[PDB]
Amino acid sequence: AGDAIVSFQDVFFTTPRGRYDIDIYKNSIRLRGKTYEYKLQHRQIQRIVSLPKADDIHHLLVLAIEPPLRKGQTTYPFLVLQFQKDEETEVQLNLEDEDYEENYKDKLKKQYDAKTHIVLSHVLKGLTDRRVIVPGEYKSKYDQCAVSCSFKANEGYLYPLDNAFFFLTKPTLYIPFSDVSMVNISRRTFDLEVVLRSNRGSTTFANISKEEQQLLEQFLKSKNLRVKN
Repeated sequence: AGDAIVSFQDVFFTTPRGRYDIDIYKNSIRLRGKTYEYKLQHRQIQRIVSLPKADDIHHLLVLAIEPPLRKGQTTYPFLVLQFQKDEETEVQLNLEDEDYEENYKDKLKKQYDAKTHIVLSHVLKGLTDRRVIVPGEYKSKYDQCAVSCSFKANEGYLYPLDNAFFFLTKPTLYIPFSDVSMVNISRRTFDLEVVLRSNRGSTTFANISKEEQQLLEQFLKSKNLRVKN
């Protein structure tokens, strides 16, 4: 972590399961585990998503990765970083004062003191040129931004974002609304079938409580998708 611009020590990742140092450089990031290290061109980061966990304790960061990270016979297109929602870090950027000027001043702070997730967002945001995708205007029956459901056998939570479906966590799944031909409903509980464009078939999230049906319909159609049953 010598000439790191900045290092985030001992971060808990759930995909891939482990604890990593995140060392950030100008054009790449290195994740540094006890057993594995991966290097990461900033430009491999396609999306940054910042979400609360429907759990009310943690807050997630999720980075979409293309090409995907390797370890080794498995491919990870998503890294999932978990933090305590309220955990904080003070960090000074390790930049010579003048190198901070000729470049990073516009995009980064010299000194941060915020919730760990917001400091890491900001730093990645500013170097990658990405906009952090966050919870939008969706809200469930009990004012949440995710519904409990399943994808295959995997029990989880569906985040209806302003431009995408986002499922957590057993596998993580990101489906942009532009990739959606239409959404179907069908059989307590119901099924949400997300039909892809371009003959890529359809992803079904089963077991959503009927109570959330109405609010999910009004939302998706407020997003101007085609909805039926």
